[PDB]
Amino acid sequence: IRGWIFGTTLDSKTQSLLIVNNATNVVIKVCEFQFCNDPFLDVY
Ligand SMILES: *[C@@H]1O[C@H](CO)[C@@H](O)[C@H](O)[C@H]1NC(C)=O
Repeated sequence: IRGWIFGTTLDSKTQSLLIVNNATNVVIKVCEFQFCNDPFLDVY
């Protein structure tokens, strides 16, 4: 459980917030994300 996605439509044309949680630091980012259908991070 490595972060969250907040928004209103979870799409473009309106903004949304993204909390991702790396091994050293959290990066909160509030941009017009074109969110995918099944969002996941991808580690080696
Ligand atoms: C997480 O992000 C920071 C900066 O955004 C970066 O310095 C760090 O290396 C990243 N973590 C990993 C495991 O790559």
